[PDB]
Amino acid sequence: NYPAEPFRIKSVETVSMIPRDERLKKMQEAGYNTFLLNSKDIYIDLLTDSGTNAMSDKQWAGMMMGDEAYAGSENFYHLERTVQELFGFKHIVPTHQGRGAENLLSQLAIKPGQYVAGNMYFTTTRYHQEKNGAVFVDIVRDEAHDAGLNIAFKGDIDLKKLQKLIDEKGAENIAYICLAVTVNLAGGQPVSMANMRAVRELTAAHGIKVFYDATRCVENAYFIKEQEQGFENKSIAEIVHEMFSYADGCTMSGKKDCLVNIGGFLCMNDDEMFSSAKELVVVYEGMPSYGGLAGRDMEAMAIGLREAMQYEYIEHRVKQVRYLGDKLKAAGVPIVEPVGGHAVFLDARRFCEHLTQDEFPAQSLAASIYVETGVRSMERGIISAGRNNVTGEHHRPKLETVRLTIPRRVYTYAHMDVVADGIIKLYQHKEDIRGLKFIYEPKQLRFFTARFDYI
Amino acid sequence: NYPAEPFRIKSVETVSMIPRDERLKKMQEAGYNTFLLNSKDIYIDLLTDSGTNAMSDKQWAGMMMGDEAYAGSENFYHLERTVQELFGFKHIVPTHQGRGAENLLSQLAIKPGQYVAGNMYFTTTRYHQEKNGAVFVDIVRDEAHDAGLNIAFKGDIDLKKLQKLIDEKGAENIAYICLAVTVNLAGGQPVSMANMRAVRELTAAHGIKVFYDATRCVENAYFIKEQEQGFENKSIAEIVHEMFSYADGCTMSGKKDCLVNIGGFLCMNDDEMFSSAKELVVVYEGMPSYGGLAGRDMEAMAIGLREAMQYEYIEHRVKQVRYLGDKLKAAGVPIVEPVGGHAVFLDARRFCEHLTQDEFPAQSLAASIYVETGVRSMERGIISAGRNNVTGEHHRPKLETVRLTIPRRVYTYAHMDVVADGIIKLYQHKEDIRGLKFIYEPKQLRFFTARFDYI
Amino acid sequence: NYPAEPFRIKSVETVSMIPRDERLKKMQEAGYNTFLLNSKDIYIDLLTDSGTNAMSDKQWAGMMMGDEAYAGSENFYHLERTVQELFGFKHIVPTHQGRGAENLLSQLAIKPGQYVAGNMYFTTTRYHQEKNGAVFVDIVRDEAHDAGLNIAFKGDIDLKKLQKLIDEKGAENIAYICLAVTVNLAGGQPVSMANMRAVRELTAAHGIKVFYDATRCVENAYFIKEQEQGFENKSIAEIVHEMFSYADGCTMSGKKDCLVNIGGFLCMNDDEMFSSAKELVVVYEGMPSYGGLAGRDMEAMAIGLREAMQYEYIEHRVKQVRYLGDKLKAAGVPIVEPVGGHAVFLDARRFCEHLTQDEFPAQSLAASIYVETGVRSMERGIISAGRNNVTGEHHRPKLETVRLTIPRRVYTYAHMDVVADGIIKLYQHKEDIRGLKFIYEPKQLRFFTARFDYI
Amino acid sequence: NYPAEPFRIKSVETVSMIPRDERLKKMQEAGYNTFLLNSKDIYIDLLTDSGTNAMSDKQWAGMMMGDEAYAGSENFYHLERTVQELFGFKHIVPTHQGRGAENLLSQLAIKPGQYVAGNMYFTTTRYHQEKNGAVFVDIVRDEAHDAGLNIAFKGDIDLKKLQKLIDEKGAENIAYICLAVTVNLAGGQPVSMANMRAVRELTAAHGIKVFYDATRCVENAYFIKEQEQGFENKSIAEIVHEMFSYADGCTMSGKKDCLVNIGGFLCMNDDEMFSSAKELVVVYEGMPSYGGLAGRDMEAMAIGLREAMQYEYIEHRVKQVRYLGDKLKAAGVPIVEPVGGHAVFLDARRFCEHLTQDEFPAQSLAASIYVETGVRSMERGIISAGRNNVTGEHHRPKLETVRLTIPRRVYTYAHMDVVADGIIKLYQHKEDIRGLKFIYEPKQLRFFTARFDYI
Ligand SMILES: C=C(/N=C/c1c(COP(=O)(O)O)cnc(C)c1O)C(=O)O
Ligand SMILES: C=C(/N=C/c1c(COP(=O)(O)O)cnc(C)c1O)C(=O)O
Ligand SMILES: *N[C@@H](Cc1ccc(O)c(F)c1)C(=O)O
Ligand SMILES: *N[C@@H](Cc1ccc(O)c(F)c1)C(=O)O
Ligand SMILES: [K+]
Ligand SMILES: [K+]
Ligand SMILES: [K+]
Ligand SMILES: [K+]
Repeated sequence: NYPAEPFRIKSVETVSMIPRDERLKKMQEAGYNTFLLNSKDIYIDLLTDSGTNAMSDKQWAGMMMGDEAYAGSENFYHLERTVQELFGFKHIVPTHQGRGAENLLSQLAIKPGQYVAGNMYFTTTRYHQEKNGAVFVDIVRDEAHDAGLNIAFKGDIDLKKLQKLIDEKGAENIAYICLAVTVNLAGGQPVSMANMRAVRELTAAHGIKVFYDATRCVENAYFIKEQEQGFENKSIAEIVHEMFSYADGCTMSGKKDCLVNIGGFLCMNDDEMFSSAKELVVVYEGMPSYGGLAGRDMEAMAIGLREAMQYEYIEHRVKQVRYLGDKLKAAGVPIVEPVGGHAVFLDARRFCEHLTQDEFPAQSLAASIYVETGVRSMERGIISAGRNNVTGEHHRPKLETVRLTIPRRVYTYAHMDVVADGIIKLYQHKEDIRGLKFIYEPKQLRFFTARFDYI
Repeated sequence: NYPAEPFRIKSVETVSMIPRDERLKKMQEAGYNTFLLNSKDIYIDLLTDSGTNAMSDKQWAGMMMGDEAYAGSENFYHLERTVQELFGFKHIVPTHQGRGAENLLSQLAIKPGQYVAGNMYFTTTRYHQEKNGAVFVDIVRDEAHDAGLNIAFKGDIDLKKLQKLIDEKGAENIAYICLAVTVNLAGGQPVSMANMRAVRELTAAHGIKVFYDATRCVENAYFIKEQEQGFENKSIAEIVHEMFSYADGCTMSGKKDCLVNIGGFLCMNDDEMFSSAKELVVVYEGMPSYGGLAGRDMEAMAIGLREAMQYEYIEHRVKQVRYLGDKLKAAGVPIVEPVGGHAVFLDARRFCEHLTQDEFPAQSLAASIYVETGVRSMERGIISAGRNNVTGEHHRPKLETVRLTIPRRVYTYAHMDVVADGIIKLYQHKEDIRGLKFIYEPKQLRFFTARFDYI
Repeated sequence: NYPAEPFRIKSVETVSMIPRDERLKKMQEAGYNTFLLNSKDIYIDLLTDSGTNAMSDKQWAGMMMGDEAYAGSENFYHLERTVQELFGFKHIVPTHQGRGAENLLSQLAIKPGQYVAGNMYFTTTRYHQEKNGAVFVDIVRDEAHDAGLNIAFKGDIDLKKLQKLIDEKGAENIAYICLAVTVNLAGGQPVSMANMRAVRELTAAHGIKVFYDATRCVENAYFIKEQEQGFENKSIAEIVHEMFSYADGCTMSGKKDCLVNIGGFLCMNDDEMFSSAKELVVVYEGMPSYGGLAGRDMEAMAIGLREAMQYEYIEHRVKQVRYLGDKLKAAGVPIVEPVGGHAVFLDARRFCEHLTQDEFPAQSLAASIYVETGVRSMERGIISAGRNNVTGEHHRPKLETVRLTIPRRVYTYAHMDVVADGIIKLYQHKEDIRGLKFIYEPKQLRFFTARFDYI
Repeated sequence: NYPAEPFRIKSVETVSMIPRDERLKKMQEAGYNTFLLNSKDIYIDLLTDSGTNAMSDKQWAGMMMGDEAYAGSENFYHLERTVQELFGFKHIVPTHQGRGAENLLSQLAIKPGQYVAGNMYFTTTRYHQEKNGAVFVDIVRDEAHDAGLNIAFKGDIDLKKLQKLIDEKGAENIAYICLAVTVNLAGGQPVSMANMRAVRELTAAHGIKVFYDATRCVENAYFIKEQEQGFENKSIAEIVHEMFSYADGCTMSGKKDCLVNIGGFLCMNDDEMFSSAKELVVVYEGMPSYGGLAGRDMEAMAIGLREAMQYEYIEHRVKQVRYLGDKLKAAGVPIVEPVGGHAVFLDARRFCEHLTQDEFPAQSLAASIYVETGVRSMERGIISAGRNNVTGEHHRPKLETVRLTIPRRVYTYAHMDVVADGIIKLYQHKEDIRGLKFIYEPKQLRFFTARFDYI
């Protein structure tokens, strides 16, 4: 079953329906790198679900009532009481987006030499942990690394790996547990309430802190309601509130599940850490009452978080992504499984099994997708993995994928059909997809500006 | 066969459905007239495509640039030059919506006792004609009155009927010909360019004026591009401009094909009529430099009329309607054919064959659609047709229909599926729809606020 | 005393500060007729206070929550309950602006041959009365016609003239009393609560209806609070509510005191007349639940009317106009007295006593004002009075004035200084102002498009 | 002498004042730190000109055209080309505000143990310099530290002090020169073009880099046009472009002179520094294609920077501030002279001569201003100056001031009169202002959330 949009269109965004031949010229001018494409040349932009969401009429009304005061903004107080109500944390500090909050948390909670353990990782989160002296330990369940394994709650932490780490390193040497919901690197996989309670109860017995990377906690809450026995009678808001009752705080990118284009925040329960966070936020972000956000954006984020609690909205969000995955899977197109909350990942290694990884099959598949459909997707393979600057060799990730990342409330099922039909047509002649070679490679951030040509 | 939306969603508004028990209460509280239901008590609102459209990001930018000056507003100049360029008329008078322009035209162009002849009547148009002393004559071809007859360009004027009117009454006794594009009450049926050219040639030879009801002229232009031989390679803009070259002026409800929520205008080429129009607009609408519109709405309407010229937009607009008709027809649901530009018309005579037209099956069907679905639709039969102003009896149209009217850029195909699925289920117990009778009848345009009760 | 703005600036409107020499060229291209000037060439536009107001951040938020449904809009219900609460009338019908409501009232309440009596008149109001068969009778107090007489509540009806009319014409032959607040033609003069009660008590004894032209009722309420003994302890909202308790209904131009750019409405208490008004509004305006307004504008007008009840806002509004009048009066510049609620009127006859009225001193003074300052003002003299089309002679009004009309919340005291300093400088060399002659005169609405040159 | 606002008010927000009894409660609840008061409890908020500006209608139109794409946004391209054109730098990295750019610059350009020399310190700038291992050296001329000394271009660097630093430390030990325009903590004092040219010539000869704090560069350009010989006929844009020709890059808080509520950027000419900047911005701000800003805010800031170039706008901006200073000085109120571009600084040492700087007279004066007036102002003395990071003692600046900071395009001269009149009355019982002492002191940037109590 795939539900209809639980909203109607209030206003539309103009696009340039350029045809295939012109799309080819734009792709060549971008050096076959979708990251170099101009937004104005893209019909359906699936590069990321971060900050690309459509706001409601209620959020736009709030955008007209920005109290832009430097301190004491009414919009901040609205955001504060909303996050306190919905997440249950005692103290909240806004940040301009998620990695601003991660910067704060990692400076507050890590002493050099300590360990941070998590259910896999995200690039910015792990960078700020390591930059502040932590050693990262992956404690995710082993199944999360099987990209073809179709099982529920793949994001769960292995309690046995967590126990092993405590025994071998010592509780006092573990800064915190970093539990992400959902788990982006596994394809957007959810974590169960049962895992969140087990982790809280093991860490509490040792005095270890747990902080959530809550960026897609609402998709996570939908999976819990859909699939975890005993949550059929719970509202999304009830599930979210219980999720965060097992954490000491969180970092949040409002740009994802708060249904906004900018914004985030840091939560915690400890008064002392909150006092230190306020001393630090002014260094990087702004006042504790705006944190690098305009008043109107705190207001949009406060309204959006509350909108995200509506069951019909989050059900349709997740099931629209699932519609895309299901349609591709039905035509035999290889994808990471299960489909996550926010994106479908094509297995470009299997899609283009006639190409070696050094020929960048995901980069090339993403270029072909745009040419055939006007859809932009993200390369998440060897190119994004970067080059080892010491040895000069590629970082070679096991996962060679193209990410079809779905912004919230922006596209329809007909847009999902544009995407799927185009990919399926490409799959039926997949042997024709050509490999790519560098013609320009920057020394760093190569996924952002590298240019290619066909082999 | 059905294109995806040629735009993205920029902002949304939530939708909801109240339980059938409450919809039943609401329907009897509205006296079984859909016009009297409240907006909030409705899930998908297909009452009308008038003023319910979603504007674009460019239009909303123009909404922030309202120049609210009483005379000489930049927004007025923008609207004036846009209409001059796209329609080709010499003069434009803005009005707050279409019936304000009809009011002006009927007072300017009708001597009491003269005939106005058009391709089927429309409620407000015919009232302003008759209020100013004209007798309406319907010169559409007979086929346009048969719901099930699937023929192209049903809106065309019968040239033999027009020739006969000129012969029997004399050209000097005919105020003007009123040529509507599309023809709303025939089902949204288009008029061919060949017919517009033949009407121009025959009227000009007798010195008779031709004024267009331009309200859905862009939907009309799409049908010409799609189906009229020789127009397949002409742009929508080119077709629209040529359409109006066969007219002496027009009335326009911007609320339809100008993609706005309010606004309209009157166009003419004649200098003396324009001078008289400026005197009269001050009485009813406002100064000729704003015509009862805020500056920001003249801006939105100028921007919207130009957006409407985008082929991909209007193709999708029309085919979204066609998708709804195609799904209903594939399931055996009787509809007006061919499907028009703006709405699907259920054939209430066949849906409610157990009822006579004096039991108002169209009014009754629209109530029952709401009760069982929460979708709002409009009566378009005997109740709308009003009473003969000589005998006091019902006007009895062959078309007794219930209109599912699609606002532009608001709903998705998934919303069309919801509508279709709910009508298809209701179709399987159509015998349960009761007949209605008046308990309150307005003395003119009675459909708007009439109240009924079951027989 | 002149209070500071009781608001701050949320957003600004861009203007083109063109210098004096360029202003002269724009004035010549406009044929020395300020009505022909382009808004983009005007620094301070004092043509009218109608629909030129600045909205608040709260109103703009409401502009993002337009429920654009054709019937049953939430915005209409908000407007309805606001007007019912603040004005106290039982029934309300929105109209696109004031003269739309006047059209409705005059068709509902006048039988041909009847009289309508008022405290002077306004052009559109009196047109709709006379168009529907009424004979207008001025029953204002005689002092209102002395433009130099500085006395309070100049707008009051002479109860003796009203009694004389009842005695001579008969109560059954009087359609209604039309009481305007404020009285525009007298320079924006207020009416006292005591006069409103006396008029209600005389008309009620004879069964005569009283309808208010309430367009500037909030300025009127401020004068009552400032100057009528016994109202020092009453809020503006209390005074407004009591004002309308002495009427059977009203016509309202929201474009004035409801702090919006478009909108109005018709109020009444009588159920039967309300039923007839609903049957009529659909002819000219729209549904009883939108009346020719977008949903967002009903919402803006509902919010704006409520904002207009704040004492500090309306005190500053009136005292800012008074600042302009006081400054001019202090330099000896001749003005109509007392200064009204919305505008200062220069006495161009005395200002340019070296010019005859046939040389259009007000038209010329308004052109000089724009050239010297970038301020646009309205000619309210012989030009606007029009020409007698039967005899070809000018209508020669006793009042030859230039109206400095002040939009609400748009300008500062520094802008008022620009206006005053420029006029005072012109007054010090007033003998240099040249007379004007027609070089183009349209047959009607000549103030709107006539062009002049210097004698 | 004082020009009127070169714009109209497009929309407003209400202001209010709570009784003195409640302001007294609020002030002690904020621990006598103005930074801790709530926005709603304030009547005229002069805490800061940062991010509190009123945007224009054109900026709000751009706000509706946010292109929220993660890369390749039209808004990014618009900002990039606008800054390239107006400032002349080769490369731009957006940041969410100015201290995000300062964070990047200090990490990119400072080797630990090197010197950074600037024309007086600023709080966030100096913290990021010292956090990355630099020693700050103040090379502004001595006069800039004397509050009452009325001399032009107080912001100028002392070339002798710069020459001495190069001689004693060596050019290789100097990370860069930090030249701020205007100089905030000297009172908003400007820098001459002659000084910018002389600093460029002396630094280039030693291979030393020069980076500008561009935050109030347009106010600075106005002072150059007004007072520096030879610049009287150059446009603001021309002066700004020439100013930055003497720099290797800049940090910019758009929140000041770009007329926006959020936003900033980092500019540089060097390719290798730009490459390193793109790596670092991803860690702290976001991808180089949005830098932690929504697309709509990059658009607002591009539009705002260009509006800031309008002479009449910036002349009025600066002279509005000067009007406030002129009125205070005419009444004997001790202020910093000359009045700067963005704020009037009351001389707290002379206002509170009965207090020593260890009793924090500036902090105390700002509290008492709020209590007696409801106007909010900011401490700009010993509390802001922080502590010496070697001895642990207060930095002791000669300038102990209370800042009345004027947001751009928000307030009127009448609001300035209210401020001035309230300060003038407080001046006549200045002996009542008590001294303060810390009860809570943050370990860095302590002024933001410090809490005090009376001694
Ligand atoms: C309101 C509708 N029609 C309006 C209309 C009008 C009147 O326009 P306004 O609603 O803008 O007055 C004129 N001509 C045609 C063909 C129309 O369809 C409707 O069909 O729901
Ligand atoms: C917030 C203020 N200043 C910010 C500022 C900054 C820091 O900018 P952000 O506040 O945008 O981080 C940098 N440089 C100068 C000269 C500044 O004045 C203020 O003066 O209130
Ligand atoms: N978390 C978001 C945004 C993001 C973060 C870091 C990068 O390096 C990106 F390319 C994008 C996401 O999943 O896209
Ligand atoms: N009532 C308003 C608007 C108005 C009405 C009729 C005219 O003829 C005008 F010129 C203006 C006002 O006082 O301007
Ligand atoms: K974004
Ligand atoms: K509407
Ligand atoms: K207007
Ligand atoms: K702000």
